Amino acid sequence: DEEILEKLRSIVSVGDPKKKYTRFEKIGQGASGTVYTAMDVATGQEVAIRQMNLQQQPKKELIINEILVMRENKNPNIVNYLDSYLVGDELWVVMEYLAGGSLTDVVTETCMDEGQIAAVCRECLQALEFLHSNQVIHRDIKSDNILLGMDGSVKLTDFGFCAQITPEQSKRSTMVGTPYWMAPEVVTRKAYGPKVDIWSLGIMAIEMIEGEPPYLNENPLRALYLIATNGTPELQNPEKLSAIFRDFLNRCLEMDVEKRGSAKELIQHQFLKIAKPLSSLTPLIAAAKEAT
Ligand SMILES: Nc1ncnc2c1ncn2[C@@H]1O[C@H](COP(=O)(O)OP(=O)(O)OP(=O)(O)O)[C@@H](O)[C@H]1O
Ligand SMILES: [Mg+2]
Ligand SMILES: [Mg+2]
Repeated sequence: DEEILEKLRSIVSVGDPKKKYTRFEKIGQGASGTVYTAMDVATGQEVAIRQMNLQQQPKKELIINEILVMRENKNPNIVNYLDSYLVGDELWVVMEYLAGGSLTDVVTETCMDEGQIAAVCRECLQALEFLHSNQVIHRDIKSDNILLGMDGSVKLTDFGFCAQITPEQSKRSTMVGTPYWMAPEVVTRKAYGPKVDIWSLGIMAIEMIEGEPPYLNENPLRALYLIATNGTPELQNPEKLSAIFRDFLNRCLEMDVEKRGSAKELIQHQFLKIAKPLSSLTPLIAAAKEAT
């Protein structure tokens, strides 16, 4: 851990961020550290700062991996990592603040139309194609990790579970996902590849249609058995959906990994071309924020 802390020291900016940020507002406090909203004293930019007590953190190497991945994989559809600091045992990670809450807020509080869903799926797919082409699998894709700007900007967060693969080693085994969003091969096979993120996107699309992933009310172990054996989840009112959307869903939620679309393939899908401007999400985001 002397080694790990020293590695962290080389990554972070020097000194105390306490001078550099003002008006901290706690917006989270659980497990992964404390998250605050705050203002960059210099720029006026509003930021989100996660604070972690390192001696409490079980697996520090994952946090190191998270920061390195964020630093070197900047993208308009990924929440911007701005800076980090280490003050004794206290690690600070500073992110851009997304004032629009999360996709979960939206899908639980409002009712998205197909044009709005196509826009969100597109932005998510842009992040995934980029990540997968840089040999990064996110592994925990879910509506909670999709953060929104008031302008309808869609951005991926939470790189604590990501895998850095190779063209040589395309496959991973570690169990890191969230059960309801997990692709079947995660539990039915010894290993899995980047297309687990595509399946998770499929389940998010279902969240946007129906308000929840399949099996949400089941215990996660029961759910996992259902995912593993039932395969392609069933829809409540399939006939209410456009043919193009249904096709898109089917490509994401193929049981046969080889048959499931890759990010690069799905980017070309015609469902995405019905996308409304991202700005159309603003009213839902505003309503969700209020209700929330
Ligand atoms: N960059 C950010 N901008 C705006 N809000 C954020 C940002 N990062 C995190 N949050 C919000 O702060 C809260 C705490 O986030 P946290 O890191 O605990 O993730 P989480 O979604 O709570 O995951 P967990 O299941 O680990 O609690 C969440 O409501 C999250 O949406
Ligand atoms: Mg999360
Ligand atoms: Mg998170």
